Amino acid sequence: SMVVAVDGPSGTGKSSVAKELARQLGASYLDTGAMYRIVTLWVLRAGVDLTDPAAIAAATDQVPMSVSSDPDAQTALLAGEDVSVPIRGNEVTGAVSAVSAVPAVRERLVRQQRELAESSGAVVVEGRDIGTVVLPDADVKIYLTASAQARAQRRNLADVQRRDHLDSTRAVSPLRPAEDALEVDTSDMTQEQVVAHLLDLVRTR
Amino acid sequence: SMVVAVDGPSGTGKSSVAKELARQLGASYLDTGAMYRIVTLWVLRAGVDLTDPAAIAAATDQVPMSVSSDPDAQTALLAGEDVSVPIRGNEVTGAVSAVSAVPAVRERLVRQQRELAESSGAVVVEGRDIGTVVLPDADVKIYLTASAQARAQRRNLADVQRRDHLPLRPAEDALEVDTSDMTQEQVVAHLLDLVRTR
Repeated sequence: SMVVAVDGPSGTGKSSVAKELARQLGASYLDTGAMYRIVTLWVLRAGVDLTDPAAIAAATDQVPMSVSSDPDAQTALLAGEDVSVPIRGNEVTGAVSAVSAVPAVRERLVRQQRELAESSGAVVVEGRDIGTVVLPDADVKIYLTASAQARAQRRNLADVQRRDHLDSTRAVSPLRPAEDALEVDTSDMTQEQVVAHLLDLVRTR
Repeated sequence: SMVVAVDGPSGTGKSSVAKELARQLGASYLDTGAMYRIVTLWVLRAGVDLTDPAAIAAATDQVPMSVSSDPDAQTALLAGEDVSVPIRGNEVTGAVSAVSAVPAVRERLVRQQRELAESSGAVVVEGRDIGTVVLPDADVKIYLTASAQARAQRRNLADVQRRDHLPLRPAEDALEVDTSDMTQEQVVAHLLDLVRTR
């Protein structure tokens, strides 16, 4: 049925907006960022050497991950343990792009996200490369964005502009919107206004 | 005074041995591996992206690290917090080589390890490249080694064979000791004899 991709950089209130959109659409929601983070957690706890992509691959064949498609019940389960809290931690934020860079890690997660998408009917799928790579035949592709200065504001600065330069420059999955994505600049919007706007965009199309 | 370097792979019980060697010599002790692990903790808690070496470099300009040279009182301090327990954790074991591979990071730490070795007098310095890179003019250089099988046996095997395959080899003037069939206290006695005779 109807697939909404929501992509863009972090610190735009992206997740909260995507979930609320889902609810308002009567639809399911999938936090794909959280899946990478669950795998990252499992890798950190296994004490795997992060400079060795082969050890990372080998240690992630059977990641006991379980996530929810309900915007009202988002638990991150790892081996039946609620890891919602640790996966948002600074250590996992540190290690997450190293773990996600591994071709074998992405390949399993891209597959899971796609099965979970079909599995869900009406669904809003949030991430970074949902419109481009994961669900390129999404019906509506939303790209949420804001100035470096507005995201710096919502965070508390110079680290967000470095992560901007790097995410543009990266060799593996650089951040860019899909050719047919609808770019919404949320610098001067509130969250409920961003929701209202995306519902209009979705309802129009 | 007298510098003793103790290098070697992991899983040989090297640390317990160098500490005791230090005690029996009346000497100071420096765990250099811990110093790398303290920096890694800091980087992890700061959430620096481990694939950005320049970010790692800038996040480590002023690491508030303090370690002891007393083999009987090893506490790892990070900004006055005792982190002896976390720096041993798996998260840190996972990230330690990515942080340590950043030249700015090694550069500061090698310098500190040399000043700490300088001001400590008679000292045993544990590491993986002490004899080759950190203290090449060390008086006695020891390199502790053991069969893939012995190291495997201590821990529990597959991840020791890979980590051996994938500076860290003994210095020219390093004395190699294969501990495969020796107990800890025999290793210590052995090293005392090497140190005493030299």
